[PDB]
Parts: sequence; structure tokens; C-alpha cells
Amino acid sequence: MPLLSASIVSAPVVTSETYVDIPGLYLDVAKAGIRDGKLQVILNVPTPYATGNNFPGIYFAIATNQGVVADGCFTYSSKVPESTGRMPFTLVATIDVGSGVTFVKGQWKSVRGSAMHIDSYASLSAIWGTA
Amino acid sequence: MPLLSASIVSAPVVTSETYVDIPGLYLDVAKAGIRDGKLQVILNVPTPYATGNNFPGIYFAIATNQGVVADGCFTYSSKVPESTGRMPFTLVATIDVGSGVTFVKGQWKSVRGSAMHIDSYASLSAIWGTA
Amino acid sequence: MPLLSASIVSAPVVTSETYVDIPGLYLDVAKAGIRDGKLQVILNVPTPYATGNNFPGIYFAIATNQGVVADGCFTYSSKVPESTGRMPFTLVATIDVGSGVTFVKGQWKSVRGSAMHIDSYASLSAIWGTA
Repeated sequence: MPLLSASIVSAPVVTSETYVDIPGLYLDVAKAGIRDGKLQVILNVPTPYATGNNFPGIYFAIATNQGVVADGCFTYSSKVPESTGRMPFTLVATIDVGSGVTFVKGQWKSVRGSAMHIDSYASLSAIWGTA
Repeated sequence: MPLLSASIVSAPVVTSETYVDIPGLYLDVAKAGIRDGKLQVILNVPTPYATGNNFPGIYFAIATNQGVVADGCFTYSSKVPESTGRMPFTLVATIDVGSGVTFVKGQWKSVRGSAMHIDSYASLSAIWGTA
Repeated sequence: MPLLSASIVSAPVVTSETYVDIPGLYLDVAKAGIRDGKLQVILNVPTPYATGNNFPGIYFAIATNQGVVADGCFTYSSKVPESTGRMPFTLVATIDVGSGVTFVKGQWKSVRGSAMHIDSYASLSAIWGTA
């Protein structure tokens, strides 16, 4: 099966100065017997929000056992937003499995001390391609 | 053909307390003779906006004949935004066709009574994968 | 190989009243011997920002040698935002290669004179499908 997916509807609220795994957003590539070719990986966090005192936001990353392959963030445009609105976020990266990839995961990291909120659907998806 | 797509450039402006189809964002899976395996579905609404009086926004969903499989929203961070800016939105879900899926559609639902606006490109895409 | 990708971590800051290529976001389809079937193309700019004096934003497009196939934008909800926050943006389009497509690129265009900022990861991805 060339389509892999994991999805969640919540995670414990946390702050982090470093990239930390988003629990449940994990694809086991080795366990699927995929050892070569490429994966197009999509991290989709459609409804996150950040709480903080200093232009809040969330960094998200796609990581393998080799670490972060791609990342990005959303941030609010106000020091302390009136309400910390829902800021849809998608990240897309293509990785060579041949180089020794055995898992893929989503990770997150605070912007300026923000608490990080997922309280609804979020997914981590991959499509396997071979020549 | 394992790639399916539908796209629109507008829809009638409406409010809805329930998920209602976004006209044109519909993939006919049965008609394509796809009866087994998985679909990775992307709902891409890159340039929506919501008009309202109370922190406006839009919920979007991916639905089949079996109902909603994934959803999320954007919301503004001000009670009545200065201007209701364009809030890009993407949603990604992977569904088992074997379980009896015959169509896939995008749907939307008001946040707090918002009118819902698409006046430019939006797409619903799927990639079919089989083991 | 049915998966194509290009990624960047920055681009020179520019303004543009027209769609102009985002340097590095280019897939050479002809060079890959792909002459028929479909491509699902994702333009992923997860961490852009716009600087301007009049509700800033960025239009993004997916273009081929035949021009723009899909586009959209983000805009801020304040005339001059307190801080020009990071506004994640994804665009998804499906194109018929048979119709004479030889390359795919990401492009951008100012909203109301905005300077356009990418200073971190951004990607252009494609999956090739044939019947």
C-alpha cells in the first residue's frame, strides 16, 4: 500500500523550546517494508491555536529518525490577540527512504513561550513513489 | 487514472449551522470503478474569507456518502476584523474505499453565523492507492 | 519516479504587480520524460509574510509553460499589522501533461504593493498519475 496515514483529534497542551513529537502523528516506514524510493509527506494541522504573551505561534516540523527535514510556523499579528484564532497549517516535504529513513513524525515547538493547542482533527500522510 | 480532481472559482455566499456541500467540490469514486484500497484526499481552499459580527470563521470538512471523515476551521483573532483577510485553508484525510465509499465532497459550516466566501480557485483532489 | 520535488529556504525580497517566478520552485517535467497523464502539484509556502502599508498580503500561483493553472492569496486583517505574522499557504492543482506541459513552477505577486518574504523552507511537489 503506497498510502500511509496517522491522525489525532487532540494532544496534551505543552510548551517547548525544542521540537517535540506531536503524539500520534507517526508513520512506521520500516514496519511497512519500505526501504527505497521517495515519500511525499504532508503534515496537516488545520485548526491549531497558540496561547502566549508575546506574538504567539507554533513551529511545526516533519522529522525522521535522521531529524527535521522541513519546518515552518504560523504567528499572530498582535502581541496578545483579542482571541487566539484558528490558524490552518500544512507542511509538505519529499524524502529519500534509501538514505536510511525508518519512521516519519510530526513535531512542534513554541514561538516565544506559547502553549500549543490541537483539540480537533490533525493528520500526517505519506505517498510512496519508486522508480 | 489514480489522480482525481474537481475545482471551482466561486460559490453562492451562504450561512449554515450545519455542514453543507460546497458546490462543485465533488469526486465520483464509484463512477471511476474504484471499489477498494485507499484515497488520500486534499481539500484546498486557499483564499476564503468569512463575514460576521462575532470572531468570524469557516469550518470545512471532507465528507463521503458515510458523512464527515475530517474537518477543521480558520477563525479571525478580532471580534469584527478591520478587514476580513484571506485565510488559506487545507485539509488532508485518508479513507478506506473498501468500507463502501462512492463519492467524496468538500463541505462548509459557519462559525458564529458567518457568511462564507469563495470567490477564486478552490480544489478537491484525491490519489488512489492499492496494496 | 512518480514523485517530483523542489525546495528553497529563502528568496530575494521583491515587490511585483505581476506573477513572477519564486526562484528554485521549479519542476522540469519534460526532462523527466513525462509526456502524458496527470500531475497533482502542491505549492507549500508554510511561513511567508508580507510587508506593506495597505492590508498587506501575497498572491501565489502554480504555473506551467502555458501560464497560471491555479492561484490564491493570504492577506492580513489590519491596514498595517502590529507585526506581519507568518501566514501558512498551500495551493493544490491537477494538470493534464498531455496538453503540452514541460515545466511547473511556483510564482508570486504583491497584494497592494507588499514586499514578499520567504526566509525558511518552502516546497513545490508533484505526483505523476497515468491511466
